[PDB]
Amino acid sequence: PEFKKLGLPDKVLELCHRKMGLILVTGPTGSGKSTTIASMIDYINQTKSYHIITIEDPIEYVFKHKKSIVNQREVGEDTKSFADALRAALREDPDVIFVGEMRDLETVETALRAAETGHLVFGTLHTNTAIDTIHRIVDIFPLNQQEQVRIVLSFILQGIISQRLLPKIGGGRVLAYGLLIPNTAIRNLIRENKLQQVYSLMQSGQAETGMQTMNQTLYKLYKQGLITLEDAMEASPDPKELERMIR
Repeated sequence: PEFKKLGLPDKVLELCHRKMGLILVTGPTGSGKSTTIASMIDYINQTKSYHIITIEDPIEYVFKHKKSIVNQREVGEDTKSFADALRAALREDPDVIFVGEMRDLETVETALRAAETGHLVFGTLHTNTAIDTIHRIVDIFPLNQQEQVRIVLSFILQGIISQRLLPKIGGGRVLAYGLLIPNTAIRNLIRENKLQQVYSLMQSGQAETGMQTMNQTLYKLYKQGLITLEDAMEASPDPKELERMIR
């Protein structure tokens, strides 16, 4: 799918012009996150002549050979463990790597190093919120290593998209998303571990301006008659905040 059909705003695609660092796209089962990822990489494919390496449990979409060079590796027939395959792409030196899933410490740690030594890294997680995303990434590490991981993220995190697909009208289903594309202020707060204040700053990014909470995105979809009230409440990672909004 064309990134313009995604229902996501333009600044998410600017992320693909970043030269290194980590981009995360998350959400529950059948959240459409692979479809977002694939639309964003296929943009790259069409626009830049890069070397692109993919690592997917089953590959979920096959990429056309356009401007870029894309190697898509299924953990299993091609290789075996995400970790294994990741460190193998790493030495290969590509411009972009997509790591289908970081279930593991080893995968996650390799992803972080790739992102810091000159590569653009896409990954997916099943977390529901930009905030939970950060906690899953850090918390999987041993206590004594989390300050470390937290501040690496503060410098190398490029963006995280939390998605949900809702029913209704307009085009079919609609994409509901949360979005956190750190700026100097949230970088700092991640550093100090002020994740509560990071959220308050997402509430300020009006109709985007780099940041946008899920609850807001549900609110505007609802306010445009794009989903129903019940659907919105059902999908909110904090119904109390949306209900306060509605009033």
